[PDB]
Amino acid sequence: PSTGNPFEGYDIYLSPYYAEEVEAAAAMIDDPVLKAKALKVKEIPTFIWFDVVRKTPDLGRYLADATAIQQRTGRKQLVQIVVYDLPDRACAAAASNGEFSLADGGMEKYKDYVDRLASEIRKYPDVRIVAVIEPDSLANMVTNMNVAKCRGAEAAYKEGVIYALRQLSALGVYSYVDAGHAGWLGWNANLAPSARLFAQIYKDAGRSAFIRGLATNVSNYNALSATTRDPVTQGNDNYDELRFINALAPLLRNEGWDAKFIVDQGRSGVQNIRQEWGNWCNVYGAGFGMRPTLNTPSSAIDAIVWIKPGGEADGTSDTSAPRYDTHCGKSDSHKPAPEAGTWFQEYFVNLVKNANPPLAA
Repeated sequence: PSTGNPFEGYDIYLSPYYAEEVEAAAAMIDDPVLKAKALKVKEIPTFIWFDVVRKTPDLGRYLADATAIQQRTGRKQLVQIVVYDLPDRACAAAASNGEFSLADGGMEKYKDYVDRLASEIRKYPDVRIVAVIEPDSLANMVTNMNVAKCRGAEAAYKEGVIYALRQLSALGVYSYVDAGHAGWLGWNANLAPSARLFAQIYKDAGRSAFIRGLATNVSNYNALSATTRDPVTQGNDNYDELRFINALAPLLRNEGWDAKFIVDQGRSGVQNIRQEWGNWCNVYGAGFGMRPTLNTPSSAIDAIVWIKPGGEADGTSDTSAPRYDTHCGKSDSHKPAPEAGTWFQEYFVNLVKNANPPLAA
């Protein structure tokens, strides 16, 4: 347990999954300046996504690796992971449809997926783990209950997240539950219902101190602190993540949860690149953003992080593909784009090019 920042005094384990993707990406880059910059990216900590159940054994391999690094160097390792396999996943979109279906034993399959993750963690208990819990799940219950799939997935999302939280907390994993972003849950009308909902999940999950708080901006592109206001944010007083967090935090406290936050800035380097705030799929000309750091602009924020690993696609732009979503066909999307989660070379090259602050060789 701990009252304070779980990232404090730890080396962050560097994703080998992402390192190999970056190394292969770098090998194909013409420009030697862009090549040397691309290579710097694998030294920047990212989160490791378990978006499919066949990846669960990889966790044991990562924990064994981090354990061996810890024993060899004497330096404490922290492994950053994402839990992302709810049944009827991403109910308002087709892009990240998911392997588990509520029509086909999805809930029980999901509990087994969590149990599999837990049994790897039990195998290697000497390394601290920070887990992001189920991006693009509960945020849907606030604003998207007009969608048939979301309405049908509600009890499953709650039960699934609560179960994930209870199993991981028992093992001393630090959890941050996904809480959308400023252009989703930051709108004044959505603030109180969000604080209510996440506080409820926190209660049902036993109020364990290992349930540290919430993760924002996962797989999105919002500024943490906007020097200049992006026009796409007009109408919303919370036009950046800091404003969103500062608006939501005191509401959470009164609802019985003094929650902390982490903020994705992995693709936040270039602002003003969206026609609508709701456009999220492979947004064209994005850049790597603010680097992971514990030097944050608020007491509520444990860390700036890179959760979504830049270069992995958000969704396919192929109109004939089963998982095609209209958001991935928009004029401000990078096209042609491959399936969600797969390597998107052209996009990564722009991320590197457009890095802000710029990447060093």
